[PDB]
Amino acid sequence: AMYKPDLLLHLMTKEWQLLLISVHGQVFGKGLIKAAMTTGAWIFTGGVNTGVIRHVGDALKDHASKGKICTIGIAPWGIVENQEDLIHSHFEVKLRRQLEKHISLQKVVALIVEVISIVLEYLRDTPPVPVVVCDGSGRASDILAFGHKYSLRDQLLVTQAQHLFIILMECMKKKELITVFRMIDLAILTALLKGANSAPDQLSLALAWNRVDIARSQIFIYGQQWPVGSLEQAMLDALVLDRVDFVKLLIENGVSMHRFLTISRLEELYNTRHGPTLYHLVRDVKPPDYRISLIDIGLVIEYLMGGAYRCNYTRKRFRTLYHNINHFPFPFHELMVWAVLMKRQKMALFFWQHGEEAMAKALVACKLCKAMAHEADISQELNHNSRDFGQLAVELLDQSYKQDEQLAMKLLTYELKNWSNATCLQLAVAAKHRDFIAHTCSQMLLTDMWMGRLRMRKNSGLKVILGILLPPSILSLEFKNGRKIYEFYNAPIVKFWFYTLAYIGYLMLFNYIVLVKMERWPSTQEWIVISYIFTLGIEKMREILMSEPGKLLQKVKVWLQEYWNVTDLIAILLFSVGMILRLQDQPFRSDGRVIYCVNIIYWYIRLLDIFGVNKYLGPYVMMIGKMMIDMMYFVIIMLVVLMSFGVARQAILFPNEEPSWKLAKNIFYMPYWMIYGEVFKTGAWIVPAIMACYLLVANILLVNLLIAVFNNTFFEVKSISNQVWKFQRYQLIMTFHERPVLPPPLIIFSHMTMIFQHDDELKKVHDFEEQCIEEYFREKDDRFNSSNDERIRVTSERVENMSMRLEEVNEREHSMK
Ligand SMILES: CC(=O)[C@H]1CC[C@H]2[C@@H]3CC=C4C[C@@H](OS(=O)(=O)O)CC[C@]4(C)[C@H]3CC[C@]12C
Ligand SMILES: Cc1cc(NC(=O)[C@H](c2ccccc2)N2CCCc3ccccc32)no1
Repeated sequence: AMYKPDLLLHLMTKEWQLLLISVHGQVFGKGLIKAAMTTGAWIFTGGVNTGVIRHVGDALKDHASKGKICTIGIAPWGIVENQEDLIHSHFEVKLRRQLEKHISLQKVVALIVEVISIVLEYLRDTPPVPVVVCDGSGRASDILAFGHKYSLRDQLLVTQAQHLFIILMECMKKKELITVFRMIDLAILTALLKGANSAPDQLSLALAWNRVDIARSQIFIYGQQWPVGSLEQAMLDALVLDRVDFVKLLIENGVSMHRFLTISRLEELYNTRHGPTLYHLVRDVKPPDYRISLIDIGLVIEYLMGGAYRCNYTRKRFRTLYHNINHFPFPFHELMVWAVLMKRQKMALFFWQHGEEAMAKALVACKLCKAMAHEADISQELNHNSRDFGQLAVELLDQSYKQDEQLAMKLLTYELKNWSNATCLQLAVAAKHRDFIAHTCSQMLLTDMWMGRLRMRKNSGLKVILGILLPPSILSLEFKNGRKIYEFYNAPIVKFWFYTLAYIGYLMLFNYIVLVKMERWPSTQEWIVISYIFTLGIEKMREILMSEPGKLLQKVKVWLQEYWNVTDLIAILLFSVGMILRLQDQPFRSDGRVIYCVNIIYWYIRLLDIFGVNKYLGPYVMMIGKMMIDMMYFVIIMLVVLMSFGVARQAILFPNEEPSWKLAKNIFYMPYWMIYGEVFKTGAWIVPAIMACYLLVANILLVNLLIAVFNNTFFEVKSISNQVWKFQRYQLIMTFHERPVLPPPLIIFSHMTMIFQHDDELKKVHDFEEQCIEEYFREKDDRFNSSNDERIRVTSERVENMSMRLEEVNEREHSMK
């Protein structure tokens, strides 16, 4: 601790380097310390520990160490027992007065503990006089009695009398100036507010305090001024600040967000740095302190969302309009987007508590959180923020299904003008939130879509196979379970079976072609295969062409994300090259045949991407994909172990040898029978036997290690494959549904046909969503309040208070008797 108003204050502050509080003289004391610590106002108290300071110090030792409030301790120098030591922290009266005046000057609280003349002089001098009432007897007690009474002279004489009467009259002259204290933080806040004495100034002081509960009492009053313009600035400051209860009070105070929302205000909010990766991300997507506008924010939003996405504000027309009402029809959407952008979670939760199309916003937030984490505390927010948003969306879906299955199904799928017309399912898939898709309602909708118009659900595979095999007879009956045949064909399941059968036929023809013979000119089967590939290429080019979003230049970039499509293109190119080489005479025909012979391997393996649909078949594919990398890593160990012994054995043998580029085969031969025979002057025979035995042991060791590795990996994969399988169904269904009805070799005519061809419900849905969210909040609150842990705490607190009251009442009963 460190030990002429201006000069004295400067000297005291220099050594210590530290409104106002001053004490002149358990729960209340603790509350006062908490208020002082929160405000940070230095407490002016006597420097002598004994007396009132002892009571002050008892509470100070309670929680001072547990901000280090710069309490001011002033005591006479002569009182110091040791002069050398004399020469609380930063350790006369006029100095305090002028220090208070200086503090008040910049854009003054006194507490009495057990004096009256000093209080009166301070009240007269300083414009404010908010003296804190003192329960202890003395001059403060007399002042409090005089203030309450506003008879008195006789009592004062019974308890000098003339001086007391004069002091009481002087206090009455400044009646209501002295702070009234009655059995603490709220009372202190009210006293400080009264001492400060414009409505915007009071609102700013309350916001600075941040005590929403205390601030409400001061702000809440009738016949207030509320000058125009102050409310907007206060709301802007509150939104910039992390305070939430203040914003809620503004909303309940009559402040309209729709009226508040404006382009300039939002731009200033976005470009502000007064708060807790937006800048770096914007710079990368897009210039220090560069003026950020809605256009750039929308552009970075679209960047983060992914390809084939759009934003209502993130569009060229919006940018042109901004460059050239000016009120967002749905301010909550933009506010929530910003709140999640700047990593403000509680405000995002509150905004989501009140909004239209909450489920869509929640899924977008989960997508944004994951994307931000991947692009980039980052691990912490990714695990919590994105997961929490997804869980909220799942809970909302579950509640809606309970309230109404049909309405939940309808809500799941409907165009959103705000979000570039993307349904909830598409957003969930983009976010890869398997939980949302795994829900019963989503699976039911996917099954209904997959079955198409036909309602059959028993022996579906056999029925589809029969319908494909026997159209004219099957279709008429299958329609119940003309137009019936057409709607049967248009169903995705029959398209899937049609494509599967066509692919099987193509495979059989390919096997028959390459496997037998070759001639100068290709046979009919090779022509059929070439037609297959040509039609498939036409289909791929058409699919890319219909992938219009992003224009022609930016359509291929998104379309290229899928690996299987790129592999298909590569295989098509290699097949075409091989076919071209085939018709180049015998010397080139023989060399080119092998290329498209090897090309068959890709087509046989492409069925794996289609074998993930089945419930019992996808786990095998997933396990293979997982174990590929494990085998890759195992190969290194296998080589390191085996090659050493192989090289040693080879070197021991063939002492005289020439390289001839033919040692790799010798080392890598690794024969079992030959080594075993080699196993069974003296040392030259012993050493090779030892080498052979070591190799033989190592082989089986590695084999068993591989077996164990595969078993463990398969178990780990199977623990999750069942849950994972459901996700791919939506992709498959939405893929086959869009595709035309004819097989790949026959869609050539399909393209010809294509060329030849060329609000109350919304209000009800909004009301249902509002009711669902309100019910969710009510249920959450009721369940939490009914928890045993909370009830036990409540009972314990009530018991303590009830017991204390009973004990006090016991003394009264004894006195009465
Ligand atoms: C681990 C091994 O044992 C391998 C790894 C690198 C291999 C070497 C690569 C370079 C050549 C050049 C060649 O000369 S030449 O006239 O035949 O071209 C002879 C063969 C030789 C010496 C190979 C011998 C086997 C290796 C040492
Ligand atoms: C089983 C199975 C295989 C399969 N193969 C196709 O459907 C189709 C195709 C057609 C002829 C030869 C090779 C492949 N192919 C691959 C995947 C889906 C698709 C989408 C647009 C254009 C082509 C295409 N479907 O189920």
